[PDB]
Amino acid sequence: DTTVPTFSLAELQQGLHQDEFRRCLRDKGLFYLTDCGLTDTELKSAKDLVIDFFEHGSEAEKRAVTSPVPTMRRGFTGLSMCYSMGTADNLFPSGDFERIWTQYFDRQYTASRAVAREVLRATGTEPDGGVEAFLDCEPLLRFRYFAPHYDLSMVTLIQQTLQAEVGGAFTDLPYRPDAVLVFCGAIATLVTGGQVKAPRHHVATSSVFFLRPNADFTFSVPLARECGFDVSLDGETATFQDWIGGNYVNIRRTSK
Amino acid sequence: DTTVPTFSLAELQQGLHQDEFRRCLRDKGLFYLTDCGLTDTELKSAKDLVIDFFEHGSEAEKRAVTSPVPTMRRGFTGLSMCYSMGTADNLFPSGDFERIWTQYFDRQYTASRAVAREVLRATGTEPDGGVEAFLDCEPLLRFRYFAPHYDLSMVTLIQQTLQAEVGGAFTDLPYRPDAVLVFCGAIATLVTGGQVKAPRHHVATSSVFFLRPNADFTFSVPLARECGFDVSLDGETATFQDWIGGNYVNIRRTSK
Amino acid sequence: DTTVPTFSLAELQQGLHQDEFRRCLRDKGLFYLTDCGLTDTELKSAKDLVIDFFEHGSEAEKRAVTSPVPTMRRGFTGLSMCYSMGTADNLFPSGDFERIWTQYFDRQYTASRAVAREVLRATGTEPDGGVEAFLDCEPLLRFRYFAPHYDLSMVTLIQQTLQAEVGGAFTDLPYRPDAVLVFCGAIATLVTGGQVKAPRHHVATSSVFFLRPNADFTFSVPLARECGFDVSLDGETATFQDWIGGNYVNIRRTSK
Ligand SMILES: CC1=C(C(=O)O)N2C(=O)[C@@H](NC(=O)CCC[C@@H](N)C(=O)O)[C@H]2SC1
Ligand SMILES: CC1=C(C(=O)O)N2C(=O)[C@@H](NC(=O)CCC[C@@H](N)C(=O)O)[C@H]2SC1
Ligand SMILES: CC1=C(C(=O)O)N2C(=O)[C@@H](NC(=O)CCC[C@@H](N)C(=O)O)[C@H]2SC1
Ligand SMILES: [Fe+2]
Ligand SMILES: [Fe+2]
Ligand SMILES: [Fe+2]
Repeated sequence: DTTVPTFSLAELQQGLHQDEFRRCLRDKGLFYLTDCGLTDTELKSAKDLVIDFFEHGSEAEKRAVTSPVPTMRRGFTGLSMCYSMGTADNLFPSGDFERIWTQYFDRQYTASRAVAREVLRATGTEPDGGVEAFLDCEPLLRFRYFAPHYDLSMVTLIQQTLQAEVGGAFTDLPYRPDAVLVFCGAIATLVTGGQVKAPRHHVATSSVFFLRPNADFTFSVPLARECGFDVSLDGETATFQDWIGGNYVNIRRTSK
Repeated sequence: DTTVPTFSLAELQQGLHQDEFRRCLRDKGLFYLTDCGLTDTELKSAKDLVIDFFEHGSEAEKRAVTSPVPTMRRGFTGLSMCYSMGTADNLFPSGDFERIWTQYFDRQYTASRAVAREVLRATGTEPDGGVEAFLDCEPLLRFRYFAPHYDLSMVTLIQQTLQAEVGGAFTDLPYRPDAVLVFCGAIATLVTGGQVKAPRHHVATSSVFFLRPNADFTFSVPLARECGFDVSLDGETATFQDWIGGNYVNIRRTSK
Repeated sequence: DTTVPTFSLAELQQGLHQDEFRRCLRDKGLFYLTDCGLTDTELKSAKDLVIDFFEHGSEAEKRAVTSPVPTMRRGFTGLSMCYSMGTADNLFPSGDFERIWTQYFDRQYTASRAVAREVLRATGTEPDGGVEAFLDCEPLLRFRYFAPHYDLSMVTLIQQTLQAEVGGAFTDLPYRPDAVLVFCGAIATLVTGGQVKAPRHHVATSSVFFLRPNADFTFSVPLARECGFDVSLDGETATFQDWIGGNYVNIRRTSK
């Protein structure tokens, strides 16, 4: 009914709880994940450090880590405030920032890839071009400081020190110790041929890690149509780029 | 001034009221349509049946007709609730559902094509690739249960058991017996070289049938620019896909 | 800190105040501009004339200058009301309208190109395909009569008879005599490799002139990524069209 399991990554990789995992994937498309290299500690360390910067970083040094266009892709954004990162072109205040945040990013990127790898394994999915080339992709990490959507990611990881639709009701998703919250996104549904649900969710700090596909991730157009994707795509295969266009879009509303 | 005519499809096909029809097309881009194979009865039959499902369908069987991504393209969506259909990949609770709804869909798809065929005939329009290949397209039917936009369809049919702009005022569009409401959309304007208005409208159950072009519907870029389309398209011809991108977009707001 | 300079175009072209201009570009991305062929008078003349049309133009003649799709690209739109223009396919009530407005448009298009030419010169930027082919582009003028965004233009010129972010605070931008307000847009940032800021701004009549790139404006994908553009573009170069798609988009919000 409206419950959300915890899975241990380690157990999934050993091949335990495979029916339960497949059933969670198909019916809910969200779960908590443990034993994935993330603690709860390290969050603290990255959090306090960037929070000090938000609170006590000088306006002059905020400038040095602000992109010239206000996209929230890298560095600082003031609207509430955000700090964003990916695998390259980062903007680090540094001294020690780069160290703590490169580590926090990398562990989340490892955890995201390894859980996506298990989603693919559990569903018998081989992406066009292979699993590895699919998962060596374009992640985006956003950390922010102070309307229902689904994600266009493969998975999205959300760390806590939030509500989602489960079984037809929007439910709260409280903290579970040393567990991260995983939302499957629309690329999971797409890549698996419909075996994975992309749940709606929304709010009511935050750390959100999107495991986003490469521009050239390629999929079958008829199979996309079958899963519920309302594609306007001529011909039999397409890319991520063809579908979403030339700028990443991270989330989507159900049409009004 | 601010009146909306009824046309009989049958009369338009006989070549009656052709100046009146052309003038409605160009100045208003909306009308009621009779004698098009739709009753008022059959609405009831599809309505009551899906409404029973909305009201009394079990959460477990709603799951079997819910797409894994919440696009409202096929099957059930809960936000108020929706049931969607097209020509293929449907999700039917069935027993008799599939029968009543396949019929309700088909008659609306027939009525939409036949009225679009008369829009094209009245305006002297031959789409690139022919009329038939244009009208053998990608319709979408949405039925829902409990801000002004124009439609990006060829026509949109709306059945009643609503306000639009006519002559510079937003007016009510009450029911007329055994008539369906037709809104011309932006593909009508585009395909006809500007001979058809795409009116703005909005709300204040619902059945909406969008007659949407194929991804490969091809048109002239300079002629599009002339009709008011603010295209960013290099070269002399383009497709629907090139214009709108790789996911259908059904409605649009005037830029804020 | 939070001040906005006036530059004289004439002085910039003579090579004066070049460090100050570069520093304004990089840190603020907005300024007032004088000595650019715009007065304050001519505004009046175009304003009063179109305002008379808004107030006293007959509904029948508003129809003759209304596009069949309500895009606000050319002619009249009623929502408050708008009058739009570009280099071709205009809709003029005329008698003398076309004269006053063709002049008001042309002087703004001259001023926009000449200031963009100085942005490019100041930053040592040679666009792929040359400066001239870049600036011979697709401008759009909107004049209207009675949420923070950045512009996707090269520059946007705004005439006054408004708030923006400067140094981390949203500030008012009062009138300065015989000066026009210039906002640099995201194409300035993109084309210059990040040397120009695209500031956020918003409201709280209006004349807005967008100097928009051609569909085929071509840029480097890795350099775009470096400047903060969250592109989903395979391969090493791309066009405006590839990035934004097949319909112009003039403004953008920072992701929510
Ligand atoms: C007839 C009509 C009405 C109406 O309210 O009556 N409008 C509605 O209620 C709308 N029908 C829809 O579901 C619009 C959502 C499509 C949107 N997700 C997109 O992809 O662009 C419009 S479409 C035409
Ligand atoms: C100068 C300025 C202002 C302003 O309010 O002053 N902002 C405005 O009022 C805006 N001008 C517009 O018409 C924006 C709508 C474009 C939008 N439909 C899209 O396609 O993306 C902006 S553009 C720059
Ligand atoms: C986990 C989660 C949450 C959440 O609130 O917790 N939602 C958020 O707060 C969202 N994270 C974002 O920054 C969304 C903005 C992306 C948007 N500009 C676009 O390009 O499409 C979502 S993404 C998943
Ligand atoms: Fe989300
Ligand atoms: Fe509509
Ligand atoms: Fe703007």
